[PDB]
Amino acid sequence: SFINYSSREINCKIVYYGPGLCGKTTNLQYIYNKTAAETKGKLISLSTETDRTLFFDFLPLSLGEIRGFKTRFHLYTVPGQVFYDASRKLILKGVDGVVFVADSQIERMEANMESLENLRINLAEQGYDLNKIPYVIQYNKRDLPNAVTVEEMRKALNHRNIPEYQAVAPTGVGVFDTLKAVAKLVLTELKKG
Ligand SMILES: Nc1nc2c(ncn2[C@@H]2O[C@H](COP(=O)(O)OP(=O)(O)OP(O)(O)=S)[C@@H](O)[C@H]2O)c(=O)[nH]1
Ligand SMILES: [Mg+2]
Repeated sequence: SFINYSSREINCKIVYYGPGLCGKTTNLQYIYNKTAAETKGKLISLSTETDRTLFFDFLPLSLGEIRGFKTRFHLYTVPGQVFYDASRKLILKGVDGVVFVADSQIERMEANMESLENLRINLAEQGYDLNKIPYVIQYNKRDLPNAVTVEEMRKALNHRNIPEYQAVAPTGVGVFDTLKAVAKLVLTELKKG
């Protein structure tokens, strides 16, 4: 987080992580579409001249408040396909909370596990610890006939029983619940230290 004690402004960063095509961008699109105009900024895509179609997303929002400050949450996604580790590492810098978006399709379980381990490693490689940071897991794509059962998703991907939400990101199932859960965890940490 960045706290400016003179201007009384706090900026928090939430990163949506997970394997290729798992639903990260779709989460932010639904959040943008369904949030009141007065509490959201603009959802934008970003890429660079070096790889102009390697897109990730940025969306600023007003969620909860810390008394005596203006607090804004900046939501980011990452490029989840395996090759793009360097991009994921750039985006994770300064993260305050993480949402791991798992693709419930059975064919994508290995990719879910690879991406979750990559999250843990990348957090360690910038001095963070996944076990301590505000962190919520989303089991997305619950609508698909090849989705793994929720119990099996939990046993495979949520060994520490952190908060978990079923989702269908394009229709909004679970999307705001996931966001509000991680944002509350981040705010609680701000109020602590
Ligand atoms: N059936 C179904 N399709 C979904 C769901 N969530 C996302 N999708 C679809 O999956 C595809 C990829 O979603 P997207 O949100 O773009 O992935 P991403 O995680 O951002 O992917 P990347 O940028 O790391 S490669 C899209 O076609 C989107 O509509 C879901 O819950 N159910
Ligand atoms: Mg995307």
